[PDB]
Amino acid sequence: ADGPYSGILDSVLDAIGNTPMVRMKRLAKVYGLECDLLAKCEFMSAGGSVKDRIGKAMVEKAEREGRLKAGDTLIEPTSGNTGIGLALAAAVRGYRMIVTMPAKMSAEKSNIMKCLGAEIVRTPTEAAWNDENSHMGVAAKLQRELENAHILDQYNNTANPMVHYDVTAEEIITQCDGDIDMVVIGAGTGGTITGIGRKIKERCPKCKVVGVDPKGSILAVPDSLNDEKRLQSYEVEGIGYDFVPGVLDRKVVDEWVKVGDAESFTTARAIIRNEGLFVGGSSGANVWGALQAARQLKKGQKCVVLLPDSSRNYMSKFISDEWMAEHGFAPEDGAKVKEREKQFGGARIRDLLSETGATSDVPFVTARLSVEDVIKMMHETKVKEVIVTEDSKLVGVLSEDHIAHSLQSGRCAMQSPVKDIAFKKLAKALPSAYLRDVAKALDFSPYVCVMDEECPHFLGVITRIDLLHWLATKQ
Amino acid sequence: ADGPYSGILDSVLDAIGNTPMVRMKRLAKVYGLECDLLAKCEFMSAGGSVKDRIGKAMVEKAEREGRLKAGDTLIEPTSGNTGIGLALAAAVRGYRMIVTMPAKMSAEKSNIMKCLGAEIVRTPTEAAWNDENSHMGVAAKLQRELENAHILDQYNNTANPMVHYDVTAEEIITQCDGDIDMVVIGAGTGGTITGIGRKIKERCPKCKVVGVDPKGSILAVPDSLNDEKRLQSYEVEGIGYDFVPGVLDRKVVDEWVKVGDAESFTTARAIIRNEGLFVGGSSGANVWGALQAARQLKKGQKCVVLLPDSSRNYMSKFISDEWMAEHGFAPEDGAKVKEREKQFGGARIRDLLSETGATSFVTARLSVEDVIKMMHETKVKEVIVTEDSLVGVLSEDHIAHSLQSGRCAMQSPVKDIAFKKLAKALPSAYLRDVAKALDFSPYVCVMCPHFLGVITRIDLLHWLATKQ
Ligand SMILES: C=C(NCc1c(COP(=O)(O)O)cnc(C)c1O)C(=O)O
Ligand SMILES: C=C(NCc1c(COP(=O)(O)O)cnc(C)c1O)C(=O)O
Repeated sequence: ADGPYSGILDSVLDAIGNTPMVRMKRLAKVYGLECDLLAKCEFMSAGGSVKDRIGKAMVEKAEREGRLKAGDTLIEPTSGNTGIGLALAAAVRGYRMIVTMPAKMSAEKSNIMKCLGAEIVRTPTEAAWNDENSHMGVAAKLQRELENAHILDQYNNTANPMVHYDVTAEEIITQCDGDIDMVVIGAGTGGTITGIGRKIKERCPKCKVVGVDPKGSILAVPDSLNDEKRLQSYEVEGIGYDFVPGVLDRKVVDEWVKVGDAESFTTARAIIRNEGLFVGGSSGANVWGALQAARQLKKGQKCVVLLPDSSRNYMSKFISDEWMAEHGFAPEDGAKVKEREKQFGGARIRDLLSETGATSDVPFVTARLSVEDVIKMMHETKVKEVIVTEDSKLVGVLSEDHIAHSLQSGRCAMQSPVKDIAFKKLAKALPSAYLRDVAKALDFSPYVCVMDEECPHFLGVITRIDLLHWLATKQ
Repeated sequence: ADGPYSGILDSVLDAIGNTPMVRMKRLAKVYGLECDLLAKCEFMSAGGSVKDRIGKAMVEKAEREGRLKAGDTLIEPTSGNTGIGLALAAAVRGYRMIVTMPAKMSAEKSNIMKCLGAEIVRTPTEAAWNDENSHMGVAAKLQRELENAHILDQYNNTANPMVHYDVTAEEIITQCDGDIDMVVIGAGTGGTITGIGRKIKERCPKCKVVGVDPKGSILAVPDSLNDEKRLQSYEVEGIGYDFVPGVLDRKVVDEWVKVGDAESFTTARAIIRNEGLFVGGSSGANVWGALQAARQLKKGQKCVVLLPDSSRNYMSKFISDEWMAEHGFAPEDGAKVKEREKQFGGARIRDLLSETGATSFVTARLSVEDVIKMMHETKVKEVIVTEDSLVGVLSEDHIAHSLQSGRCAMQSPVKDIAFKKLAKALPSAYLRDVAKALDFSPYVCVMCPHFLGVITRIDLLHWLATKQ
């Protein structure tokens, strides 16, 4: 039915949480996991992360104890999501926000927290927590140097674990109807894992609690697990630290799984591809840890894994295949890059032009020709498409269909220059280019022209239908 | 309580819809609107857009009539989301996806549907619908040339308006408790506006229905409203077309408001800043139309506006202030760019260096022993290591802490412990640009390599304290 949202909400803070739980049947079938892999889609909150909860939570406590008045300044060290939640809470309830986050974190978090009118100071990535230039040390410095400023310190604020203990874990319990055998949580500040594990062990002691920390962090026990990449920087954001946070109660968790960047990102992309959850990299790390931990489980029992934040915070970072290739990470078993490598192989556009047969030079027009002259030339030459010149780059292509339809639509005058009706989005290529790169370029441009700018002697235009015909010529 | 999600969900398709309605009290107070401006946060769906609904809906219909079997190919022209929704439905229920979208649409939509294993064909932006190179014409061509391919044709499929008439409008009715005075909807395919307006007028005929169309489309009535920028391309994606779709029943809507790109984007940024809803540009267009239409309303009555999709699809496009300045769009009334322009003004780093009095190098391969000796003998705290063909900065605090942390041996080269993220500046640069650059780099170094020092945000705050 409609219980939580059947009414009107006073602000966006009332729309955080209440995230649904989805069964990842397809992903489990892909990785061959017999038990039921449940996913807590915390990334569908208002701010798109679990930390939104704690943000609101801390503010509520700060307002319930009278320690916060309107117009004050709020300071918080964060990896980006807790800053987002506190920025939402401040923009709603009238507080000033200043965030301290390392330069390792994505630019989307910085831009969206700027959209909430929050000042953002970046800290060096390689800095240790003891340094005065760390996000926490710099936040303390800012609190010392600013009037009416406050740090809620999610690393030490009891609201962070207490609310995951109060509402989030209760949500997981009500959705799983009490039957939970394993729960896998990423280890960042440690509040989410501490709270949820404590509540579930209280209401279901048979449930195992597994924590995920990236190779480079020191949050796993024993220290034999951290020796892989001791204190080595990683690309995944949100989990792992060079110190044990005050809220992290490592005694509530049973197992620890170390996950690297490559596995985390490949599993996040597999999540997006097979399940359809627009989720972030830390969730890929958590899901890889869950897949490695619950392999010994059998059918019927449920292993619950949390997906902290959405792909929105890493839109340019790891959804783009170019950046995932720059870091040498396997995209996925079934992906478009691998599909195009398998289908096309070492085929170049020269092979396609030879198999079809160009043996021709497409017509040419000076890009300022009148529509009368270009229509006369097109009717006398019998060709359909034409390419307009440059004057100094290339302008584009034009077909008789657009000519007629724009002339009759009142958008192309007969005395108008041909540049006004040409297609302006194009991609330059060369006969030596492979089919995979031109296929990737077709993802962003409708046409692809060859050998632009010896001499500018283009051979033809290339679209996706040509690639489909080339695939049809094979078996 | 917990009614719709208190249980387990079989797939992501069960997470579409059920979006909450929020009262934009702060935005109304900013723009001086007396009535209650309610916002339907359809961007909070699983796929982050309203079109997800119709996507699922069409697939359900295609499966309810047996017209769809496993392994088939699905083709659909879309501005971006209806492709995302159908890609989700196909990846879940085992269908192949091929999308046709104009090059005008953002790259985030294409990348997100590529992550869903969907083929993406781009079409020219200026092409008309009758052209064979339009997304709809090219989709028809693909249907002709591909085996087992299907187009559900959201422009003509009755599922698109029928489901907004069945569940979405019923949702808004149940949350608003029937009392709705005005409904403001963007005009894209026109299915959502038709469905929602028809259902609400059936269950509340006194409610006025106003449609929002961008300056450039011809969907408004009368045609005197489209004459501003006739058939000229605009930057907002999702709303407006050069033809009336088959599902669009223009007779159900009363008013029409034309909105430009600048107003739409500035209002979307104002939505994000004042309310905290990560929404797209079409939502800004709809909200500007609502602010222009419901101005005559009074306290107590409610004007509901749809927020189609989230900022996720335009992260690089219009959330970035650089692109908003490249297109000459006013950022916002209260924004970080305007705040720094007001606080800093035309101040450059020369003025800060003169007011503070900073009168004022390592080859990046000296051993830690020698650098500690130099640091103790020179009494300075920070040092900057040079280049060989710039490497970064290093302080004694990080030196000591990395020595004790087991990461920096005394015989190790200093490059291993230096800070690698840096930003280059020059004394002529203003304070606003270095403040914007500090959003991405912790330090900022000036300018032969004869730099005088490093400047961070605390220095800018001290400079602001030295003024006023
Ligand atoms: C420490 C912070 N992030 C926690 C986090 C985590 C870890 O969640 P914890 O509540 O810290 O246990 C996992 N994934 C992402 C994307 C995260 O951002 C923060 O936002 O300040
Ligand atoms: C053409 C399309 N426009 C829908 C749309 C709309 C208009 O919603 P309609 O259901 O098309 O009436 C508003 N905002 C955005 C971001 C949209 O994508 C589409 O979704 O395929």
